[PDB]
Amino acid sequence: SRRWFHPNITGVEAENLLLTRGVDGSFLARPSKSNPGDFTLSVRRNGAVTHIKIQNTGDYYDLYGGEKFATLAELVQYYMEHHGQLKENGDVIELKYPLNCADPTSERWFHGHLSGKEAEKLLTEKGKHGSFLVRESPGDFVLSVRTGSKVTHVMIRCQELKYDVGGGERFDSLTDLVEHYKKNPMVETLGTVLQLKQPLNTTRINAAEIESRVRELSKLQGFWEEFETLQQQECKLLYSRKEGQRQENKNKNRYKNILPFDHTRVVLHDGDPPVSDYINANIIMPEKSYIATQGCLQNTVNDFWRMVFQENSRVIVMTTKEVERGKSKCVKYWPDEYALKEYGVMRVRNVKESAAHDYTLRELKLSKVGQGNTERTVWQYHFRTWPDHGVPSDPGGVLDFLEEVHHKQESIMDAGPVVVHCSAGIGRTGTFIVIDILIDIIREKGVDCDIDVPKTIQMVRSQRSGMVQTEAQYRFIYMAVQHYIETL
Ligand SMILES: COc1cccc(-c2nnc3n(Cc4ccc(C(=O)N5CCC[C@H]5C(=O)O)cc4Cl)c(=O)c4ccccc4n23)c1O
Repeated sequence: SRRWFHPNITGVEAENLLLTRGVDGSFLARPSKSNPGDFTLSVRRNGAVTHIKIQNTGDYYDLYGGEKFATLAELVQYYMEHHGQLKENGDVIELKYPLNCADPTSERWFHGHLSGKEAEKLLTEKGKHGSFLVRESPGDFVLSVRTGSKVTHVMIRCQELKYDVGGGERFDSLTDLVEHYKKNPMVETLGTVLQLKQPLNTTRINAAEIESRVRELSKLQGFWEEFETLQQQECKLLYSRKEGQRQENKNKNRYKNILPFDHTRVVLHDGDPPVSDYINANIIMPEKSYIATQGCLQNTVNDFWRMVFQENSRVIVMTTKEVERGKSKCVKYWPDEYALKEYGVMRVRNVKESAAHDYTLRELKLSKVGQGNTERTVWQYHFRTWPDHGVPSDPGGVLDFLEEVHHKQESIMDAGPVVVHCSAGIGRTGTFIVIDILIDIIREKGVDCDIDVPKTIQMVRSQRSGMVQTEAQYRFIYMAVQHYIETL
């Protein structure tokens, strides 16, 4: 589980939680209050609490004295499985016991302040057999289910810090109660089974009414509460990343612990006749395809081109500068303008470069060496103006770029997936892919369609780890879709 994350606690509350209710090896994670956008990993080690900083400017989670990761669940799973890796002075910190949160705020089914009539309305319009929710009653709670068709309300009593349905077991949290009756459903006298199948959808909005949702999420924030509910669903996305762990593939990853899922990785068949099949790249299939990948390493430039050629990709979206903050984000994998270069068995020519305000377009020609008939044009769209930290203050530039990328891809008959990359290939990459997926819904289906932003992100996140990194990018995605519909 992801119960070790406590969204609404202070460093003091965290210290007292570990020192009174935990042991040596106990830990929890929490958002930082001192600098929002950041996280803190509080660990109990020899009767004392250590608070460790986790940073995310949009590319990955960067734990002080540790490594860079795609999700907090990936970070926690790693350090709990691989010991001696986390260090203070250099003292080996061990994560042994997650100290669980009882706060139901980040749960999909928790609604807090809500009326039984409004809960009945939502379950009537947006609900199906098994749809349920938990809301505040006088210090008590209410479980409202849909069965068909009807709505049943079950009182949840709060007696001396424990929860019950009026008999049987007394739970230490609403989640323990909810989970219990999910596995062991309450049966009504006349045989009705109160099936807790799925939480009620609170995120799907009609495209045309996005402005109303943006306003509502901008009220004390709602964006933060919505994002942290999506974040909580990331414990379901811990798929294997075994291939990316192989000795032979270690130097093929830009970040040691940010790996591609095995079930979606782009497998390379070109094959020089040992382990010629790996690239830190994943296929992104909506519900037009993409490949989400990292910025090239000097040793992966060749694999990059074997992939572009294999997949029949005709468009590349680069969302980083080669160098940001004095650090190399992506090596130059393309030739200089008018030059011709050989990258292993692959040959590329930079025919022409066009510089627009927010980006450069490079017309590339790709072919396999010794076969002239294999030649195809690859359009490289390189976004140059993304801030080193955070998101652009206005989404127009990104929307204009994405519009051009869209129409180029659309004009090319039988073009393979769109290649999208930044540094790690999870934050800016995930942001551009998600904006593009949602704005494609409003392209085909028009302003009258239904859009569900965290449903889309979760779907993309099961395909590559940590796709869309921060709450800032998440807000940017809302702001981008809203600007598209406004200019429609
Ligand atoms: C259906 O579920 C799944 C089924 C099968 C595999 C996985 C799976 N895939 N990745 C991981 N990781 C990430 C990871 C692991 C190792 C290294 C690594 O470099 N190695 C290798 C040499 C030294 C060692 C080391 O660094 O100590 C780096 C990373 Cl990021 C974990 O932690 C992990 C921990 C508990 C269980 C599965 C894990 N799991 C899985 O999720």
